[PDB]
Amino acid sequence: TTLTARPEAITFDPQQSALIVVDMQNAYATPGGYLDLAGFDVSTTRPVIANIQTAVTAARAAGMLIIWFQNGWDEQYVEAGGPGSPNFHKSNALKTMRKQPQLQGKLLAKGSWDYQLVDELVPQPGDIVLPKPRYSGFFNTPLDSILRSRGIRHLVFTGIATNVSVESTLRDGFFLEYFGVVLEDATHQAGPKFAQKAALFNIETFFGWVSDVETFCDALSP
Amino acid sequence: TTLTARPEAITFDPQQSALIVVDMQNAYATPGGYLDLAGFDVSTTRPVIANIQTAVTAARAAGMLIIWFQNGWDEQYVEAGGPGSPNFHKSNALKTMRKQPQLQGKLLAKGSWDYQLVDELVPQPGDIVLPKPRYSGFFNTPLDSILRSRGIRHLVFTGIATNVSVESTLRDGFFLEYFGVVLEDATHQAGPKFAQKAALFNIETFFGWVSDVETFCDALSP
Repeated sequence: TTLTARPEAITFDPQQSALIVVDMQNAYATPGGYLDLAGFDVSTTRPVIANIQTAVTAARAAGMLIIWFQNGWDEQYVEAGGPGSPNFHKSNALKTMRKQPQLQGKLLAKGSWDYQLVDELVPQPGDIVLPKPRYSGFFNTPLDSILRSRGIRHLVFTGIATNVSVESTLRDGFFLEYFGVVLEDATHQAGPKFAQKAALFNIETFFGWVSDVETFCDALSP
Repeated sequence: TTLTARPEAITFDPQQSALIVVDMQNAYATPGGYLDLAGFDVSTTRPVIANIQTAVTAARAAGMLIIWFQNGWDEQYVEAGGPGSPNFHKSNALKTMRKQPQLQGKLLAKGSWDYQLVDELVPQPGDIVLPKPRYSGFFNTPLDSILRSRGIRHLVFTGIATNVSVESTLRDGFFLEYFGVVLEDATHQAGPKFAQKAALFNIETFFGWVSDVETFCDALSP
C-alpha cells in the first residue's frame, strides 16, 4: 500500500501494520467524562468517533491488527502512583477528584463508565485491547512485544488526545524504530486548537506522517 | 527548596537534582548551523545562550549536577540509522544534506563545527557530557542509569529544541518517574512560534513544570 501523506507519501504492508485507537473512552470523548469535568472541550468529538469507526472497518478488512488502548487505573489509584510519582501531581483526573470528592474513584477507573470505550466503538474478537497506566502506550506495557512478535513496523494512529497520549505514543514509537502515521481527522486534542495544530506539525516535521481517514480507506481498498 | 512554577510551585533538593542542557550546539543555536540551513529561524538564540550560562552558574554553585547533551552521529551517519529506520526518513539534517550535497558529512557529525557546543558554553570538570543519537535523551543512552545511580528525581531542562529534543526528553523522563521542569526563557523551538507555546502548554498541563531562569536562580540562592 502507498498512502498519500505529509510530508510525503509512504508505503506500508497492511498485514504487517497496526491501527491503534488511542483511548476512545468516555473519559476522553464524552460530555460528563473526565476531560469535560477537567475543563477541556469535548463537544466536537462526534466526527472523530465516526471517522474512527470508518477507519477500523477498512483496516480490519485489509488484515491490519486493531489495537485499542484504554487509559486508567484501579479505583484506589494504586496504579496511578502516589506522591512519589510525577503522575500523581500532573494527572488532571486526580486533580479533579481531589477538588471534587464526589468523583473520587470514578475518573479513569477500571470497570467504570468513565473508563469504558464510547458506545459506538466495540472491539471484535482477535483485536488487542491494552490497558495503559500512563500517557504513552509504549511505557509499562507489552505493546512493543506484541508488535515485534508480529513483525509490525508501521503504526497508524487515531484517538484522543492528539498532543498527549497519541503524540507521546507516536514519539516513543519513533524512538523504538516504528514508522508512525496519524490520521488527523480521527484525532482530537486536549487543549486549545493550537495544540492540535502543533501536534500534527511536530509529527509531520520530526517524527512521522500525517494523512486522513478518506485517504487511508482508499489506499487500503486493493 | 521551593521553585515557583506553572501550574504550581514544586519542592526539590538541588543536590538530588540535575540541570540538563539539551543540544546547545552550533547545529541548533548558531547562524549557518543545521537548523538555520534547514530553514528554521535561529535569529533569536543569543539571549537563550546567555540565560543558559546564568542557569548553569547557579546550578553548579548549588550542587546540582550539570548534564550536557550533544545530538549527532558518526560522519558516515551509520548511527543515524539506514533506510530501515524512521530517523533516516524524518531527519531534517539528512534531508538538507540530500538537497545540498556540499553539506554532506558536515551536519550533526562528530568532529564537525556543526556538532560542537557553541563557543560560549564550556563544560567544566564534574559535569557530564553525553552524546545522543535520537531526539530523546533517554533512548539509547545511559542517562537514566546516570541519574538513578545518584538518586536524582528532579530534572531542570534548558536548550534547543523546546518541542523536539527538550520536550521528548522531558516526556520520557515523566514516563520514567522523573519530575521535569523547563526554564522557558532558556529554550528555543524549531518551527513557528506556536511550537514554543504549544510545547510549554503540553509540559505545564500534562508532563511537568514551567519556570524561568530568574526564578530558578533566586530559588537556589539560599
